[PDB]
Amino acid sequence: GSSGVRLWATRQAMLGQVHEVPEGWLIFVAEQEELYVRVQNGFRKVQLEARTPLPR
Amino acid sequence: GSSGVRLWATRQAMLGQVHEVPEGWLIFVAEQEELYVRVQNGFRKVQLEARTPLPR
Amino acid sequence: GSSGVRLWATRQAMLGQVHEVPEGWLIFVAEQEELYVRVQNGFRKVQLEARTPLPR
Repeated sequence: GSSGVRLWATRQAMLGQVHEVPEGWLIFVAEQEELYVRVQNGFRKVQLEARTPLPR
Repeated sequence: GSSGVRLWATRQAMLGQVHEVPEGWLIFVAEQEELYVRVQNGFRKVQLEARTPLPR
Repeated sequence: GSSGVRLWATRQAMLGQVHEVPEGWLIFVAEQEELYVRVQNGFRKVQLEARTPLPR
Protein backbone atom coordinates (compact mmCIF):
# COMPACT_ATOMS: atom_id res chain seq x y z
CA GLY A 1 0.00 0.00 0.00
CA SER A 2 0.94 3.69 0.08
CA SER A 3 0.83 6.38 2.72
CA GLY A 4 2.45 9.83 2.68
CA VAL A 5 3.24 12.86 4.80
CA ARG A 6 0.84 15.18 6.63
CA LEU A 7 1.71 18.50 8.20
CA TRP A 8 0.21 20.88 10.69
CA ALA A 9 1.20 24.38 11.74
CA THR A 10 1.55 23.45 15.42
CA ARG A 11 1.80 20.32 17.55
CA GLN A 12 -1.44 21.45 19.14
CA ALA A 13 -3.40 21.29 15.88
CA MET A 14 -1.72 17.97 15.09
CA LEU A 15 -2.76 16.31 18.34
CA GLY A 16 -6.34 17.34 17.68
CA GLN A 17 -6.37 15.20 14.56
CA VAL A 18 -3.84 12.45 15.18
CA HIS A 19 -6.45 9.69 15.84
CA GLU A 20 -7.56 10.16 12.22
CA VAL A 21 -4.06 9.71 10.75
CA PRO A 22 -3.53 6.13 9.56
CA GLU A 23 -0.56 4.04 10.66
CA GLY A 24 2.47 4.50 8.43
CA TRP A 25 1.89 8.17 7.68
CA LEU A 26 4.61 10.66 8.55
CA ILE A 27 3.61 13.74 10.53
CA PHE A 28 5.42 17.07 10.56
CA VAL A 29 4.68 20.01 12.86
CA ALA A 30 6.04 23.28 11.49
CA GLU A 31 6.38 25.44 14.62
CA GLN A 32 8.35 22.83 16.62
CA GLU A 33 10.16 21.43 13.53
CA GLU A 34 9.42 17.87 14.62
CA LEU A 35 8.80 14.78 12.49
CA TYR A 36 7.04 11.58 13.58
CA VAL A 37 5.63 8.38 12.08
CA ARG A 38 2.14 7.21 13.08
CA VAL A 39 2.16 3.70 14.59
CA GLN A 40 -0.23 1.40 16.41
CA ASN A 41 -1.88 3.38 19.26
CA GLY A 42 0.54 6.33 19.09
CA PHE A 43 3.35 7.89 17.09
CA ARG A 44 7.16 7.74 17.22
CA LYS A 45 9.39 10.77 16.83
CA VAL A 46 12.07 10.73 14.09
CA GLN A 47 15.54 11.76 15.25
CA LEU A 48 16.59 14.91 13.37
CA GLU A 49 19.92 16.72 13.42
CA ALA A 50 20.62 20.44 13.75
CA ARG A 51 19.16 22.75 11.08
CA THR A 52 21.40 23.30 8.04
CA PRO A 53 20.79 26.82 6.63
CA LEU A 54 19.48 27.31 3.10
CA PRO A 55 22.25 28.09 0.62
CA ARG A 56 23.05 31.75 0.05
CA GLY B 1 11.79 14.44 -8.70
CA SER B 2 9.11 13.14 -6.32
CA SER B 3 8.75 9.88 -4.43
CA GLY B 4 6.52 9.05 -1.46
CA VAL B 5 5.96 6.53 1.31
CA ARG B 6 4.98 2.89 0.80
CA LEU B 7 3.41 0.78 3.54
CA TRP B 8 3.23 -2.98 4.17
CA ALA B 9 1.70 -4.99 7.00
CA THR B 10 4.67 -7.29 7.71
CA ARG B 11 8.39 -7.82 7.15
CA GLN B 12 7.78 -10.66 4.71
CA ALA B 13 5.38 -8.67 2.59
CA MET B 14 7.81 -5.74 2.37
CA LEU B 15 10.80 -7.95 1.56
CA GLY B 16 8.83 -9.49 -1.29
CA GLN B 17 8.22 -6.15 -3.02
CA VAL B 18 11.26 -4.10 -2.02
CA HIS B 19 13.19 -4.68 -5.31
CA GLU B 20 10.39 -2.80 -7.11
CA VAL B 21 10.42 0.21 -4.78
CA PRO B 22 12.57 3.00 -6.32
CA GLU B 23 15.44 4.74 -4.45
CA GLY B 24 14.28 7.66 -2.31
CA TRP B 25 10.95 6.13 -1.31
CA LEU B 26 10.25 5.63 2.40
CA ILE B 27 8.98 2.25 3.53
CA PHE B 28 6.90 1.58 6.66
CA VAL B 29 6.26 -1.90 8.01
CA ALA B 30 3.36 -1.90 10.45
CA GLU B 31 4.11 -5.13 12.38
CA GLN B 32 7.68 -4.12 13.27
CA GLU B 33 6.81 -0.40 13.50
CA GLU B 34 9.94 0.30 11.50
CA LEU B 35 10.58 2.98 8.89
CA TYR B 36 13.25 2.78 6.20
CA VAL B 37 14.43 4.67 3.16
CA ARG B 38 15.15 2.81 -0.10
CA VAL B 39 18.72 3.41 -1.28
CA GLN B 40 21.03 2.02 -3.95
CA ASN B 41 21.09 -1.77 -3.62
CA GLY B 42 19.26 -1.84 -0.31
CA PHE B 43 17.51 0.17 2.36
CA ARG B 44 18.42 2.11 5.47
CA LYS B 45 16.52 2.12 8.72
CA VAL B 46 15.36 5.48 10.08
CA GLN B 47 16.03 5.91 13.79
CA LEU B 48 12.77 6.23 15.73
CA GLU B 49 12.16 7.08 19.37
CA ALA B 50 9.83 5.35 21.84
CA ARG B 51 6.13 5.54 21.17
CA THR B 52 4.22 8.66 22.27
CA PRO B 53 0.62 7.69 23.15
CA LEU B 54 -2.35 9.30 21.45
CA PRO B 55 -4.01 12.06 23.51
CA ARG B 56 -6.78 10.93 25.86
CA GLY C 1 -2.39 19.74 4.95
CA SER C 2 -0.27 17.18 3.15
CA SER C 3 3.30 17.22 1.95
CA GLY C 4 5.42 14.44 0.48
CA VAL C 5 8.92 13.34 -0.49
CA ARG C 6 11.13 14.90 -3.17
CA LEU C 7 14.32 13.37 -4.48
CA TRP C 8 17.39 14.49 -6.43
CA ALA C 9 20.38 12.62 -7.84
CA THR C 10 22.96 14.75 -6.05
CA ARG C 11 23.37 17.24 -3.23
CA GLN C 12 24.31 20.04 -5.64
CA ALA C 13 21.09 19.45 -7.57
CA MET C 14 19.04 19.54 -4.36
CA LEU C 15 20.69 22.75 -3.13
CA GLY C 16 19.72 24.40 -6.42
CA GLN C 17 16.03 23.88 -5.73
CA VAL C 18 15.74 23.63 -1.94
CA HIS C 19 14.30 27.17 -1.48
CA GLU C 20 11.29 26.05 -3.53
CA VAL C 21 10.64 22.97 -1.40
CA PRO C 22 7.90 23.77 1.15
CA GLU C 23 8.33 23.15 4.89
CA GLY C 24 7.48 19.62 5.98
CA TRP C 25 8.57 17.89 2.77
CA LEU C 26 11.18 15.17 3.00
CA ILE C 27 14.17 15.42 0.69
CA PHE C 28 16.34 12.50 -0.44
CA VAL C 29 19.68 12.82 -2.20
CA ALA C 30 20.59 9.59 -4.01
CA GLU C 31 24.32 9.86 -4.52
CA GLN C 32 25.00 10.65 -0.86
CA GLU C 33 22.09 8.47 0.38
CA GLU C 34 21.00 11.27 2.69
CA LEU C 35 17.50 12.11 3.90
CA TYR C 36 16.36 15.49 5.27
CA VAL C 37 13.18 17.27 6.23
CA ARG C 38 12.61 20.80 5.02
CA VAL C 39 12.02 23.24 7.92
CA GLN C 40 11.71 26.97 8.50
CA ASN C 41 14.76 28.65 6.97
CA GLY C 42 16.68 25.43 6.43
CA PHE C 43 16.60 21.63 6.43
CA ARG C 44 17.36 18.99 9.05
CA LYS C 45 19.13 15.72 8.38
CA VAL C 46 17.36 12.49 9.35
CA GLN C 47 19.48 9.94 11.20
CA LEU C 48 19.83 6.75 9.17
CA GLU C 49 21.44 3.41 9.97
CA ALA C 50 23.72 1.17 7.90
CA ARG C 51 22.39 -0.18 4.57
CA THR C 52 20.42 -3.45 4.74
CA PRO C 53 20.97 -5.45 1.51
CA LEU C 54 18.04 -6.30 -0.74
CA PRO C 55 16.74 -9.87 -0.21
CA ARG C 56 18.25 -12.68 -2.26
